[PDB]
Amino acid sequence: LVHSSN
Amino acid sequence: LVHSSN
Amino acid sequence: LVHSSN
Amino acid sequence: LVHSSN
Amino acid sequence: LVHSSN
Amino acid sequence: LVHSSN
Amino acid sequence: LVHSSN
Amino acid sequence: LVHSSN
Amino acid sequence: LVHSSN
Amino acid sequence: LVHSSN
Repeated sequence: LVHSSN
Repeated sequence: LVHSSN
Repeated sequence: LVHSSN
Repeated sequence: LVHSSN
Repeated sequence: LVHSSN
Repeated sequence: LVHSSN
Repeated sequence: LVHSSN
Repeated sequence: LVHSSN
Repeated sequence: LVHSSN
Repeated sequence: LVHSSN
């Protein structure tokens, strides 16, 4: 899992 | 689970 | 944003 | 499941 | 931001 | 699964 | 579990 | 951005 | 940013 | 697990 708003 | 309003 | 694999 | 209003 | 694998 | 609004 | 409003 | 192989 | 292999 | 808002 990876999350980033960039 | 991930939540973000960004 | 919401993510869930459930 | 994914939700986003973007 | 909230993350949980539960 | 991949999601991005970019 | 992680929570942050940043 | 979200990625998961689940 | 969040990463987890769980 | 890694989290960073940077």
